This record gives sequence, C-alpha cells and structure tokens, in this order.
Amino acid sequence: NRDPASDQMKHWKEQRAAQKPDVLTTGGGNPVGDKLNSLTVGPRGPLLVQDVVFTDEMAHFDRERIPERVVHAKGAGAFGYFEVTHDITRYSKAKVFEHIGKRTPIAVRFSTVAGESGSADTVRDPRGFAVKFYTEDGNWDLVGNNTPIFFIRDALLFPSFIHSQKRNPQTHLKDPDMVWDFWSLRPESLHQVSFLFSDRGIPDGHRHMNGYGSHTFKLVNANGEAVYCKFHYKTDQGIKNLSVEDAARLAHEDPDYGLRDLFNAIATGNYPSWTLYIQVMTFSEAEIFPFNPFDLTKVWPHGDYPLIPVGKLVLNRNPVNYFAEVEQLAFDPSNMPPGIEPSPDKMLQGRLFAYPDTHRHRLGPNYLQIPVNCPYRARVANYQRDGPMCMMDNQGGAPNYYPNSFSAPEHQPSALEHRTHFSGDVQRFNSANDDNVTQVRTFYLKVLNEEQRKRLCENIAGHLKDAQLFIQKKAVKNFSDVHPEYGSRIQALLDKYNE
Amino acid sequence: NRDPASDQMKHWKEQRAAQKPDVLTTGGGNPVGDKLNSLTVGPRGPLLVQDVVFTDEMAHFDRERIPERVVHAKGAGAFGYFEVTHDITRYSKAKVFEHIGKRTPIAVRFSTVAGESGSADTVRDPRGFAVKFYTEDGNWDLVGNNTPIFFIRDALLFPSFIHSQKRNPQTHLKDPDMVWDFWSLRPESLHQVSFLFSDRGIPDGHRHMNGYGSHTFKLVNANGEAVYCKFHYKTDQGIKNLSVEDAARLAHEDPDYGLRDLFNAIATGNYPSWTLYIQVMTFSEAEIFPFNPFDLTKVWPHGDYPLIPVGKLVLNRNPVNYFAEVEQLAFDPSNMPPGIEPSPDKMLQGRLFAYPDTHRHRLGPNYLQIPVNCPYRARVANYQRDGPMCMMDNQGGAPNYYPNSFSAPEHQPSALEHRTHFSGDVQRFNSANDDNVTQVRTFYLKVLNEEQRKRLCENIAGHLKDAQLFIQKKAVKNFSDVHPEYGSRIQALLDKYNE
Amino acid sequence: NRDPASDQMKHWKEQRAAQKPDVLTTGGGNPVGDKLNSLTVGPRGPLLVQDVVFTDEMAHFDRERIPERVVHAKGAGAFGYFEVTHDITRYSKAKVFEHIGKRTPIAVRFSTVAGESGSADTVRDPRGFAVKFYTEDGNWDLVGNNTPIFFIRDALLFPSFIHSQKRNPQTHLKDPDMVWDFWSLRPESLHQVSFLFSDRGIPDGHRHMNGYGSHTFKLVNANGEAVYCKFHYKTDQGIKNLSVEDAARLAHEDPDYGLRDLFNAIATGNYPSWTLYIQVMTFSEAEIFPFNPFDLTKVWPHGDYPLIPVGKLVLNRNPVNYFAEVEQLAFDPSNMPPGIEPSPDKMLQGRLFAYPDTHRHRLGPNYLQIPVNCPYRARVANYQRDGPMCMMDNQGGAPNYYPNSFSAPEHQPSALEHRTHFSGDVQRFNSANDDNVTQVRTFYLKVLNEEQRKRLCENIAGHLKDAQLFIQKKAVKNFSDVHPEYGSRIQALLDKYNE
Amino acid sequence: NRDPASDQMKHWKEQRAAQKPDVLTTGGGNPVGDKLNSLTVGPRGPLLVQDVVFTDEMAHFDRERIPERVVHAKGAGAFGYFEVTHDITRYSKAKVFEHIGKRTPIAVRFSTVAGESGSADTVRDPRGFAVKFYTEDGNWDLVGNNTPIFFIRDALLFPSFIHSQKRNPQTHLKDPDMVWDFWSLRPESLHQVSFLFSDRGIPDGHRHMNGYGSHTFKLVNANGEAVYCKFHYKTDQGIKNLSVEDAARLAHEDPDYGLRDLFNAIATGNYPSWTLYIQVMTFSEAEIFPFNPFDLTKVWPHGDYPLIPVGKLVLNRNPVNYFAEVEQLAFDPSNMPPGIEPSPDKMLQGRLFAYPDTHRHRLGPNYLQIPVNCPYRARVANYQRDGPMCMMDNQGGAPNYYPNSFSAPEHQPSALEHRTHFSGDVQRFNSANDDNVTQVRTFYLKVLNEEQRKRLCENIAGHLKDAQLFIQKKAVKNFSDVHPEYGSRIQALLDKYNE
Ligand code: HEM
Ligand SMILES: [N]
Ligand SMILES: [N]
Ligand SMILES: [N]
Ligand SMILES: [N]
Repeated sequence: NRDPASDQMKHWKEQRAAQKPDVLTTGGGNPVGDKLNSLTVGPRGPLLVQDVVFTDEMAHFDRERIPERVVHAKGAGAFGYFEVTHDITRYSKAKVFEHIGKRTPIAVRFSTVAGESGSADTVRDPRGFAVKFYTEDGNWDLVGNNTPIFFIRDALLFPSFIHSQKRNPQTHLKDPDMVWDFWSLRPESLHQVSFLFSDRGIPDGHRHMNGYGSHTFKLVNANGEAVYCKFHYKTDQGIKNLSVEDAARLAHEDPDYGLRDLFNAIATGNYPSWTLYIQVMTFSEAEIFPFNPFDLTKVWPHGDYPLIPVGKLVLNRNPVNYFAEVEQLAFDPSNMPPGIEPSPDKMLQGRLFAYPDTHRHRLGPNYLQIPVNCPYRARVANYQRDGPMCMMDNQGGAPNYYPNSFSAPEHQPSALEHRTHFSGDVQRFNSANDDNVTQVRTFYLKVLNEEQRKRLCENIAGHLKDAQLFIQKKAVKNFSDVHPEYGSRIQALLDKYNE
Repeated sequence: NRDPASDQMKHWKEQRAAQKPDVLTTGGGNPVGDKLNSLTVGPRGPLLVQDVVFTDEMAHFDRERIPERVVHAKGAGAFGYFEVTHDITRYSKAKVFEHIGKRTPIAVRFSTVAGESGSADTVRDPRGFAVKFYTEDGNWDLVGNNTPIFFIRDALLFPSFIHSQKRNPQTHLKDPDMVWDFWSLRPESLHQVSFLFSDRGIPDGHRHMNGYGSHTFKLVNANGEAVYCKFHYKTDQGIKNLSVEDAARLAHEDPDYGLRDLFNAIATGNYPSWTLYIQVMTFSEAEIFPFNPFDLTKVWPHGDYPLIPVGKLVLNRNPVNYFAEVEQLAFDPSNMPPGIEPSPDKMLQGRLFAYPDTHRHRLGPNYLQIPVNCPYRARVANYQRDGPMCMMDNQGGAPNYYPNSFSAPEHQPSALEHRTHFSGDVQRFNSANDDNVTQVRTFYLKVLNEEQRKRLCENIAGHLKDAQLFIQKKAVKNFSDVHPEYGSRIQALLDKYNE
Repeated sequence: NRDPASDQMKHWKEQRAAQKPDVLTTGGGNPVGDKLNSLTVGPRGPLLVQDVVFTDEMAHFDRERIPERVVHAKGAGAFGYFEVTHDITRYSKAKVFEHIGKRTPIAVRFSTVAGESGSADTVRDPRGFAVKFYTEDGNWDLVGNNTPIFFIRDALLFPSFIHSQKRNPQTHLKDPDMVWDFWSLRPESLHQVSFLFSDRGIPDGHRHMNGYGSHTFKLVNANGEAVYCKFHYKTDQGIKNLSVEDAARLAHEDPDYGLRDLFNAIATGNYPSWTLYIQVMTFSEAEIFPFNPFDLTKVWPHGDYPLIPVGKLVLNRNPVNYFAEVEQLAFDPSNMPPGIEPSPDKMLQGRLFAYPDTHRHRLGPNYLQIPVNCPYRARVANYQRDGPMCMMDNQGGAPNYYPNSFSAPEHQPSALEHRTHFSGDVQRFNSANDDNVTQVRTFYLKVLNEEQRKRLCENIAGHLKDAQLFIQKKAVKNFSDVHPEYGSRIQALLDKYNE
Repeated sequence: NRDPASDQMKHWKEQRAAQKPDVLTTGGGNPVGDKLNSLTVGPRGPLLVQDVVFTDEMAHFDRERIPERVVHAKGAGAFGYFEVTHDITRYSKAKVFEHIGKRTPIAVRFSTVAGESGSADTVRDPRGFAVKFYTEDGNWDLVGNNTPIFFIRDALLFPSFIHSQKRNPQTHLKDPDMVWDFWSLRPESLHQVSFLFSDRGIPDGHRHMNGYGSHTFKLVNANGEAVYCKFHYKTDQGIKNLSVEDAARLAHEDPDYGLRDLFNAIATGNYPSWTLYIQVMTFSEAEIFPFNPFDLTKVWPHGDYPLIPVGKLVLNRNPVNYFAEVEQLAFDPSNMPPGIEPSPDKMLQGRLFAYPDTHRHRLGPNYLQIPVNCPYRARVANYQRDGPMCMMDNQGGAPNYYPNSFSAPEHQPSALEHRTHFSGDVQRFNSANDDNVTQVRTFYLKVLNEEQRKRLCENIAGHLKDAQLFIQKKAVKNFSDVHPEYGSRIQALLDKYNE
C-alpha cells in the first residue's frame, strides 16, 4: 500500500465493493451499448452522424476546459470549519463571531501566483490563502496571502505588475528585464520584495505558512461603533520553508508537492490548523499612525498593535472532485456580512470590483449558483433573475421588482453600512512617494538575522543578475536607499555574477 | 377577479399568507440595508465602488439575456404526463411503452418559427410542438411540428430556408423576394407551402392543433425486429383555426395569445390532451413505397398505413418560472432511448447533430444539467467531466477513463443499435427532383374543398404579390405543375393585385 | 418600382452587373462541390461525419444568435456626421468642438425600450437615440433618449423598473399590476409617465423626435474651468407623432415601420438631421437651483437656461449589414473625451458601469475591436492584452507593463479630469422624496393644452384600468398630488372602464 | 548583449528610433491623464465608480484568459513557407502541389500533450507538429505528431485515454494506476508506447524531430483517380533527443526550453526545415495489405511503400505576439482542399468533428475570422452569417440563402469529393484485437538496437513501478506478448523496484 492520494481509485473501488457498476449512459441518460467502438458502415467504412454516443461524449470532452484564474492559477483546496475561541463582539457584530465555540463551515484554496495551471508548487512566489466562511449572514470571503503586505499600493498598477511577473508578450518566456524594470521603477515594492526573497519565499507546502488578510479592514459592533483591523491566521504546525535547492528538485520530481502534501495530511487525520487573530486600530489611532494605515505596503507593528485571539481554522475534509469543488471555487473580497467592511485601502477598493467581475467571465454570470460558491447557510432572496445556466427555480414566480405590494423580499436597515465622513478633492492623488523604505529597513535589520540576510541577498542577486545593467543599477540604488549594506551586499554578488 | 394569468402576483402573495417577507440579500447571501438608495459621498456626491450591493445587482441585470433559439424563438411551455393506453410492444421495446397504464412525465414547448422573442403568436407559420419524455432509459425528445411534412428534404438547405424566411441582411426587414425566390427555386416545398397557406397555417392557440414527429423513425422490439414508423399526436380539443382577420387583430391586441390561452386553460383545470398514434411500415413495404419513404416532403397515406393508438399526452402543470423551465428548455432529436431509432431521412440525420450543437452554444456545454433538461428519471453515469458551470458533484471521484479495473460504469449490450444494411457509393445524391407535385395534387384536390382552395390561393397571392414579377411567374409555374387551376387561380389574383 | 428597402437584393444584383458569382466555400476557404445535397452511402443511406461542408455550415447557423440588448432590444441604425456650426470652446475643449465646420463621423441607433427583438416599432415607449462620435480623442458616446428626463433618480431602482416594464416571471405576459404597482409606489416617475402617455409617447418613426442627453454633464475648457450642461438635439424634420389608432394598425401591418422609414429616407437622399444645442449652468447656479440639478426627473427651465447652438447631426448612410453594424453597436456613456465629463447624477453614475459591463457579456470582452465599435479616428495604445477573439496584432511585442523603461505608451497630464470638491458622510441618502410633483404640474398645465390633457388621461386610464383597484387608487392619488384635476379626470375614466 | 529572446524588449525599444511614445488611452481611445493613481475623494478616501480608466483596464485584465487547449496545451509556434521541390501531380491535384517552386505560406505549432499551459517542455510525451498551409483553395491543416502512429485506433477511446494521461479527478495528481490500467487493458497501445518510452520520447527541442500526418489520407488527381497516402516530414536538422537526466534538469532549469530554442534559432537566421515526403498505396494494395491500412497503430513498411519527395517546410518568422498568433492558432484536420481527402481511419473520422467543435468553444463561433486562422490566400464566400464577435462586414448585403436568383456565390462541381463504394451493416465493429503485437515486435527487435532496448525497458519500468502490482502484471503480460524478452527485462526491473 502507498499514500492515500495514490490509492484514490483503489479506495473508491473498495468503498463500493459488492455493488454492481452503474449502467454507462449518454448525457441525456440513454444507456450505451458499446462505448468502445464507433458506429460505421462496415468494419472499414466511414463514421456516421447517427453515432450520437460519440458526438455526445466527444462534444463534452471538447468543452472540458474553462479559463484558468488570471492570477493564482495553480492551487490546492480543502474544507473544514472555523471555530470561535475568543470573544471579539466588542469590535464586530458579525454572526460568524457571535459566541465562543460557534462553528462555521469554511472552504480554503492555497496557490502560487504567476505560474499557469501546469506550473510547479515549490517555486519562489507569494502564496494565496483564501478562506470562504459560509455564514448565516451570507458568505464572507477572506481572500488573503501568506504575507501581511503587497508589492504595490494602488490597483491601477496591478495589471502591469502581474504582466511583468508573467510571460513576455512575444517570446512567451519569463523575462527578468520585465520583472526588475517594474520593481526598480516602483520602489514601493521593496518591502514585499524583501519578504518574497527571504526564506518565507518558498513555504514547505501550504500547511507551514501563515495567512493574512493583508489589507486594513473595518469592524462594526452592535452599537454602531467601528474600528479598523488586520486579520492574521498563524499556522499551528509551525513555519517551515524549503531550501532553494530542495525546491528546485521538487519542482521537477513533484510539481504538485503542495497538492499531495495537503491531501495526505487530511487523509491521514493530520488536520492542519491556524489560529485567527486581529489587530485593532481605533479611528483616532489611524489618524496618527506613522504611515498611511491603509497603505498595503505597510504592516502594523505588533508592539503597538498586539494580536487579539479570535478562533481556529481547521481543514478536515478533502475535495471529492477537484474541478467542481476547487477549480470552480470563487472568492470575492466584496462578500462581507454585516459587522465587517472595507477600509479606504486603494488596493482593497479595486478588489471589491475585480473578483466578482473576473468570476462572471471565468465561471459564468451565475457562478454563485455553483454548489461550492452558494451561500448555503443563508437564504438568498432578491430581485435578480435569469442569466445563462440558470439553476434551481430562479426564485419561481416571486414578484421581480422592488418595491412592490406583493410581499416579496425586503431590505433590513440593521444591515446598513457604517457611516464614515469623507472630505476632499476628487482627484488622482500620487501615492508613489509614501515612504518606501522605513519598514523595509526594520525588516532587513531587525526582523531578519545575519544568516537570512545573506540568503536574501543571494536570492535577489541570483535573479536580478539576468536583467540589463542599467536595471541592476536602479534596483541596487533602491536597495541602498533601504540600507547601504543591503544594496552593497547585492552589488558585490552582482559584480561576481557579471563575471 | 380576472383570468388566472392576470392574477399571478395576487395569487403568489395570497399563497404567502401571513408569512413574513424574506430578507433581501446580495447574490452572496449578505443582507441588504437599503436597496433603493446608492452609496455616495454626500447627498449630491459621486457613486462609490464600495457600493457592492449596486454592482452585484446591476452586474446580474447586465447578464440576464441569453441568445434566443435560432428558430422557434417565440413560444410557450407546460408540463404533464404521457400514459400508455395500448400495447405496441410488438413494435418497440422502449420502456416508455412498457405497459398499459404506464405514466411518464413530459415537458412540452409550443412555438412559431421565424419570429423573434418579441413577435406575435397569431401569425401564419408552422408551429413547433416538442415533447420531452423523462424515461427510465433517459430522455426521449420527440421534437415535432403541427405538420407531418416540411418544406425541404435535405439539411444542407435548412440554413438557407430559415434565412429566406427571416430578415433581409441589410434592411432587417421581412423580404417577400427572399421568401418566394427560395420557394420558387425549390419546388419540393409545394406540399408544406400548400399546408401553410391553408386554414391550418394559423391555429387557434396551441391546444387546437395536431402534433407530428414528421420524420419516419425506426422502432425495434425485444426480438431485434425493426419496422419504420410515423408519430402522430392528435388534439383531443379538436382542430380550430383563426381567420386571417382575427389573427391580424390578435397580433396587436395580444401578441401573446397562445401563451395566455395555454396558461389559463391549465390554471382553470381545462387540461389539454392529445392522443398519440403511430403508422407502421415494414422494411419490405418501404422498399416498394411509391416515393422515398424517408422523404420529409411526403406523408404515408392512412388508407395504406392506418393509425395505431398508443397513448395520451396531458398537460396539467404550468411552469413556475418561465425563463428557467421554458426558455432554457432543450430538446434533442438525438435523445432516443433503446427501442426508438432514426431512419435514413437526410433531414432527420442532420437534426441529430444540430440541436445538441446549438444547445451547447445557446445554453452552455453543461445544458443537460439545467433542471428542466436533466434526465431525472434515469441515472446519468459516464466518463464525461468538467466543463463550465459544472453542477452537482461532477460524478465525484469515480474513475474517469473506460475501460478501467475499478468498477466504474459499464456499457450495456442490450442497448446496442439495430443492424441495418446499406450499400452504395459515398456521394451527394441529388434529391431535388424527387416528385414534388403528386401528393400536393392530392392535398389540393382531395384534402381541401372548394372554399378552402379559394382561401388557399387568396392567402398565397396576398403574400406572393409583393415579390418581383419574375419570381411570381416561376412561383405560379410550380403551382401549375401541381394543377393547372392551382396556378391559374393564383395568377388571376396576382393580376388583380398588380393592378 | 417599389421602395428602395424592398429592392435591396435587386440593387445588389444590379450592382454586381456582368460580374459572375464568386465560388461558394466553407468557412476555411475550401471550395464546395455541391452545397445542396448531403454526403451519404447510397441515395437512401446514412449521413456521414465526413460531410464537413454540412457540419461547417450548420455549426455556424447554430451559433448565429447573441443575447439581445437587455433593454432597447428593438432598433434601427444609420451613419453620418456631426458638423460644428457654433463656437462653444469657452465651455468645452473637446476636440470634437474644436472649430466651426469641423466634421466628425457618427453612428446612431434608435430604439424602443421594453419590447424584444421581434416586437413592433410603433408602440408607446420611450425611444433610445444613441450617438457615437468617432473623435480624435477617442469615441464619445452620447447615449440619449427622446425625452429629457427619466422615471427614476437612483440606479438601484433601474433593474426593478425594467422588470416591471417587461414580462411576468411566471406567465411571460405583460403585467399591468407590475407596471402600475411600481409606478404608484415610486411617485418620482410622474414626470416621465406624463410625457410617456402624452402624444410624444409614440413618435412617427425616428426622424420626427428630439434627442436628449437627459443627464446633466460637465464641460471643461482649456483653462481648466468647468460648467454643467445638458445636451439637446432637436429634429430638423419637426416633431410628429402617431395617433393611438394608427400606431396600433402599424403594429401588425408593419412592426418594422421605424426601420423601413429610416432606411428609405436615407436611400432616397432625404437625409434626416438634428440641431445640437446645450444648456449651461455654472457651479454657482447649481448650488442655487430650486431642485437637485443632478436629478434626472427634472429639466432645466429654458427661460433661465437658454438653448445654445453647437452643431448639426446628419444621417446620410444606411448600414450595409445590419447584424455587423447595428446589432453589434455598443454605446458606453463612460466613453467621454477630454473636455466632457460626468456629473454627480446618481443615474448617470450607475450607467458609467453598466454599459461596458453588459457589452462584455452581450458581445464579448474584446467588443471594442468590432469594427463599428472601434475608435478608428484615434490611436488605441495601452497595456491591455489578450482576451477571447483577440483581433489585429494585440499591440504586437510592445512592453505590456507600465511604467517601463522601453518607450511604450505614456499617459498625458493634459487629459487629467477636472478636480471638484466633495464633502459629507458616506451613506445611502434617500432621494425618494426630492419633489415629485412641482415640474409635473407645469408640464400638465403649461406644456400641454386642453385637448392634449384629454388624451393624456385617456391613454393613462386605458392602461391603468387593467391593474387591481388598490393599485388604481394609489396611482390616482399620485396624479391628484400633481393636480386634483389630473387625478379626477383619470378616475372618471377608470370608473367608466371598471364598468 | 544576450540571446535574442532575452533582448526582446531592448530590441523593440531601439527599433522605434527616437520616436515619441504613443499616447496611452482607454480601450475606447480616450487619452489617459494618470494611469498610476486611482480617482478617490481625498488622499485617503474611497475609490469612485467615476474612475472609468481603472474599470476599463481592470475589466479587460479580468478577461485576458481563455480556456487552454483540452490537449497539447503547452506549445510554441512559428511561421514560414512550404515549397514544392518535386512533381506529385499524378497523385494529387491540390493547388498546393501545382508546380515545382510553388510556395505556400505556413503556420506551425509544436507542443507536448498531457501537461497544462504552465508545464515543462522537456518531458516524456508525444509531440504535436501541426502545419497550416494557406492555399488558394482555402487552408489545409496537416495536424500531425512526431510519431507515425498513435495509442488507439477508435476515437471513442480518445477522451478516456487523455483522461488517463492527465490528473486524477479527486487529487488532481498524475496517476500511474490510471495511466497503466488503461494501457494494460488496451494493448493496441503497445506500438506507440514502445516509441514513446524509447529515446524518441524526449526530443531535443522542436527542430530535432520528424513530423507525421500519421493517418492514411486520400489523394485525388485531375483525372479523378485516387490513391491512399501517408505524409512524412523529416527534420533537416537531424534527429536529436535529450537524456532522461538532462530533460529532468531542464524541466526545472528552463520549463520553456522548446519555446526559447525555436525562437532563438529563427532570430539568429538558423531557420529549421523539414523535407515532406508521401507514401502511396493503391486501392488495390489496400485490399490486400496484411493489416488494416487505416489502423492508426500501424505503419506502412518503407520497403513496400517508399518515401516520395514532395517539398520543403521552412520556418523563418517568429510570432510578434504569442497570444494572438500562437495561443489562438486553430488547426482543423477537416480543412482539406480539393485533391486531399480523408480515409476511413476511425480516428481521423472522429477528428473531422472534434477540432472545429472545440475551437468554437475555446476561441469562439467565428474563430476562423481571427487573423492567424483566416484563409487569407483564399476568397471566403458563402451563406454563413452573424455569430458573436462578427468581424469584417459579415459579407455585407449579399443574398444570404442558396439557391437564389441574385448572383450570390455558387458551388463548383469540380470540387466534388472522390466517390468510394461501401457495403456493410451500420454497426459498432470491434477493432480492439486487430493485431496488437506484430509490428511492435519488429520495432523492438529490428528497429531498435540493444542499447536503446535497454533504455526502453528502464524508462517503462521506471514509470510502471508506481502502479499497483496487478496492473504491473497485466502490463508485463502484454509486453511479453510482443516478445518474451520484452516483458522479461521489464519484470526484472520491476522486481528490483518493488524491493
Ligand atoms: C441607471 C440607469 C440606467 C442603466 C443602469 C441603464 C442600462 C442599460 C443597459 C444595460 C442597456 C443595454 C446596452 C447594450 O446591451 O448595448 C441600455 C441601453 C440603452 N439605454 Fe440605458 N440605462 C439606464 C438609463 C438610461 C437613460 C436615462 C437613458 C437615456 C438618457 C438610456 C438610454 C439607453 C439607450 C439609448 C440604450 C440603447 C443603446 C443602443 O442603441 O445600443 N438608458 N441601458
Ligand atoms: N492577486
Ligand atoms: N426547425
Ligand atoms: N436604458
Ligand atoms: N490529440
């Protein structure tokens, strides 16, 4: 016997023992007589249109693929539950946090970022760590990453950043010039770049990394009082990373290392868990925070904003069919129940639009009707109707316009969003110069130790060496701005590489 | 009180009784605080991206429409059952005919042909009468019309015929030149044209017309013996047509006369029914039939092939949501259970491909998963997987390749198709000159009487008069070939029209 | 002969002259031997998969349809130019107004609102009048209607309104209860409802109605100074409407009356034209305006805001292929060149999102690449790439990320939007009670005379009579609020109808 | 100065002289003022819907992806020409072979089979080698592989085979049980499996492998005489393969080795070329051939059917934009011009349907209108119209029905297909046992030498060892059926592996 993953079919057959195999049918339910030989006129004659068994099956095979995610295409999923362990109702009225011990089903998908569906798991890249909470007040999607920060602070640079990280438009090859030209021209990326090229750049699977909402969010309590927060979910199995050489080897020996590791852990009862925490910042504190508290390239120092325990995230169930339950999973940051709201973070603001938008394209207009995406713990009732692939009863014969005098769904004022006051000129404010080095300097000098600082520079140099000289110069210049020793170490390695 | 249809919302509300209205939510299940006022900065300020209630609802509104059927776009639907009244098991082993008293759920859609979704019901045009039988051996779709024949006998002319019956590619207007240039060039259309311009061209709603499979099909019994057949389902409400005047009036007074009539009939308990019969022709008789027995422009004389009773079709349930149960309804002639097979009819052969093909486009790759199209009386099990908008569990973790040693679905020999022999060259055999007038003459002289022929010619002339003279000449010539008087009577009317 | 539209093919044929017919080919360009007879084994044998001429043609026929517009599905289009006649550069720097005599090609689509693609042209309903200006600074889409106002003032009520104006979700029938329950519950609709049921409710074709931008927009001059404006394009052919009796007759006699009328006018050289004017309101006046100047249910009194001439719109070219040039036409209000910007109008704000969004669904992600939608008078250069049905060269091998050090496209600071200041809480401000009767009373008393008021009430009562009594009561109450006589006259008619 | 691929942007930059970069615009051609900062209310305020620069760009980014090819997803493309070097007009009248020296432009795509878009190039797998010839008689797509044979001989097993070669439906991992259970149950796969696991399984890039049409095709000359044939295009660069070790290293060192290799070869003027040959078998010989001449698992012995020189295939132009010219490339085996036709090969017959079918899905209904797929050397003229994303003029106002009296396109009888006679019952004839070992034995003992036989078995055992013992057993029995020593050697290796 081998690992559970390897024995998937062996186990399927066993848990069905004795049962006679089902009758093979066409999509329309018609039994098939012989699905191994085509219908022709004579043994060596032409294929007939009358062979509807062939066409029915072949037409579906021809339509199996859907567009992969534009970003985070390579991933793994699992299911489990969220359990409240601490009371934070003084900050949020969200039903999901209602009482200690309360359980809410969750769906989770882990992923890399730049690689396509056939890429390797063990490569340097941030890691997606999305969590869907099926709450009574609808779904709450906490679409986080394995890092508290990100490369940029304005959504307008996101398509460009992603493009720079992917393939050259003409050669279809990874392009270090594209990667470093963008990063060198946008130094705000220094913080996450430093994290990315540190040991945390290649987690040992998905179970040995933390998750973060990254963005500053807003929590509102029953009294209508609001505070800003940060979500953190630390791994209970400990942080563990793969060395550059081990990652390269696994890259070809098992491009699906993360998928396999997660499935086997769950299959053997070694359920991975994370502890969910929040950092809280009052509106007054946000007004005096040393940096823009809504700047995604900044963290909230733990010393000034301690982590507050909330609950546990446990994954105890593997997908039964990957395509249906994982490939089709759709997380929308805009999916927020009462008690949880967005902050002015320019990046988060852009995401409120982007995810539902790309989902309507990738999956379809009615993607929220796909089982794994349906808020099955809530009661969906509204005035939306039709659309392609309309499932269920499409809300039957219920009045389809609001307001109406026929007892159809009514809005609930208690669900009204928290009112914040805003004043200012409507314009495109430049945020390109919002302190790009201070916290980066702290990370390099205080967070990292000597051994990791060494690896960090070697990691950066090893990749940056392939960019043109003028690009290497600008990049080094930015690293020197963070700390002269930082840029100096990289330059020395670069000089050597440039042989 | 008014008609049941008019009180649709009134009844829905009364049905709700004192039950409190559901909470209005977003597609993601999040309760909505105020869905009547957008989120802005100040009462006269800009709209915020942060208003995800607006975007969620509007995005779905923006995607409500799907392509209408390329033909038969305007229609009505209802549900009910099929009941076997006689034993025809000597001809077919199909489970749907298994035993007297046997009940099978059915779905039916009635429709016109050329008009778009907003067109009128009471216009001259054939009428679609498609019946979906949800059997244990999968769905059987008998996609019939209100006529036993059709305008052409080879599928390659179908797109052109439909094009000629629709809008001019430049002006987007109905075009008499297109309609009659095609018909005058393809005389095989004389039989159905004669039927179309007779009183039968405009039935009084959908309950007062017959249904026909039109094509010759093949039935196979338990002993493997086969016979060719024709399906006929006659209205138990009696044939009833609308005069040209009444139809024209209803066209603007009630473009949805057929829809309203059917819904009210069922709503008031006046369930419409049809008696299903079959005509049987042995392979020996097919060999000596005076015409090509598989020629869609020919009927099988009842005197030689009597109608044999089989059962009854009853519609006793209105759809609850039109879009979900009717607009998304998909009938595939290729959906035939064991015991029912296609004949060599070139037209039928072509339809075997066209319907599932257009359905994958109009509805989606997984259209057979839409509730109303699912063969819910059968167990769908096969090696097909994925595709956009994949519902249910996508057959879970079952082995997805055949053959396999893991107990997955197996084909069933008993479901093998009947063996028919064919010999000949592979070529495009011309059928354009396959007797286009004989049966038309019988129809004109025997089936119709004097007053009916008079109206027939008046109806033809009234439309043909708008076509160019050279087209009128050729058209009249064809009618003259059927019978000198047929043509002369039309020419006289034409001369009058052309002043 | 007959009208030019009827002779479309005749002319095409004559245009062909002595030229011989081209060779008929498959979509792949392969010459076809016989496209009138299918490939079979023997004259009465099975159809072969090998008949790829059949499949190629049928598969395309099966995919001819695309979803119709969610609203304004029934329409007609034409092309021509816009010519500046007056200098308004003091208000707007838009290149399209650059200098007197300057011409800019335009595309226009006229339409009804509620009816589907097969509905009749001459029915009571607003009329769409969209104009696309192909300017050097990109396309400017002025998506107007034949009315200066609308039924609602917040986009959140739009989907509901449209739903109430269309078919009952269960019966698929027009529903007076839906129509009037909505209007009676939303009194802000009184203004446009009065206009709709007035004689203007049914224009005589598209050439005899005015066009309006409806919304308040913003104009910005070269000095960066801004003013608010309203766009008005009055018909030079003069206002002309159809009586209720004539409209009903044309509804069945010629449902495409509007299409035909326009095509023939242009085909005979009787090019229809409109004079473009604008009303200008300074920001100072906007703050003093007695009503919300951004309220779509309000007009700007001509006495206080005189119509200022700008130019002329001329339609002198019919479409060659309707589907390609008209059905695929896409107008996005968000398509505004420098010099023209939106106002805070809550309705306009919503439209900024809805159109490009619905277009990505109805047509496709790359719909701006469809010839008629391409901004061919400008140079499209950006960092957008790929997507389905990607035409041209997809911008070749140009750097696809911004910023970059490789000379790819750069933004132009001069195109920056005008900066306005806004202050206030972020909330859903209720606008349901923003004076719903004042201007409606002036319309009823001044704009209309006695005979018109007579018809207005007859048309209203003629439709409202079919709604339930409790709905009739609410509606009348609203009319009475406008003017006691308005309501009492309708009630008198209703009492008679409810005979 | 690096390799040409790496300097793609550097070169794009310098080829624009000192030209001012283009103005960055929206998709609608509107100039952008600042595409680096979003529009908000105040420096730290919410994002506005009014920022249509953001939405336009983000919405397109959200739709960049299209489904990857269901198979052969990972590939590289290039363009060039085909030049006739010898006269084979006595066999085929195809215009592409008209006269010595005649050049026809071609498009080519190379690929692996099982791996997704992000997979590695240097892995064991067949190699796709599709060639599109843009001839005057339309496009001719010779969709070949780097092997003259395939694993199966009936299209009904194709979806299953591909499924077995891809990922487990539950774990999403490669599955050796799936791979070998299928192959062991279907020994017809022995021939191609032997080739696949030989050194030819991992070619050194795309330039060092042969191309094959694989299937038996039919050629028809000017006199209507027909012969069967096989296409062979041998590499002029010579056969060269990568060792298992090197391929593994490259798998992670450069997942895009094939892409880069081909691009640089062409960029440096080292244009790769292939010599096209054909084998000819008369209809008489096909009747006596010891195997089914249309059996895809069989080759035609060169000794009895020598290679006949035809012309040269040369690739001398790289794609400018990969997505537009390569990812969107569509090859349809059914695209055959007069002079070239299919044979009864059950696999080929199935492919006649599948490719256009999947293309309508993957790309869109009008995928033949995408530039790279358009038969631009031909004149497309037919009665096909509309469909989503309809480009050009949709054939303008030309009559859209056939036949017609208005001079629209007409079929050309000279393009009629060659007539073959067939006699037989319409049945599903078994081909599972059509000699699965004979040619495999000659390959093993005669085609390979001792050294490569050693490698063959090691490669097989190295993969087979991970499957369950019962599967290994069955697979070994099949190899033993080929030759006792074939199975013996593999079994010895398996024993060593299974400890
Ligand atoms: C918040 C309110 C509104 C929303 C959300 C909205 C939404 C829509 C949508 C989704 C379409 C279909 C577009 C297509 O498929 O091409 C449409 C069409 C149209 N709308 Fe609106 N609309 C609104 C208000 C109005 C108003 C006030 C006007 C006029 C000033 C207007 C004029 C039109 C016209 C003329 C068309 C048809 C354009 C064409 O001919 O292609 N709409 N609208
Ligand atoms: N992302
Ligand atoms: N049809
Ligand atoms: N609209
Ligand atoms: N393939």
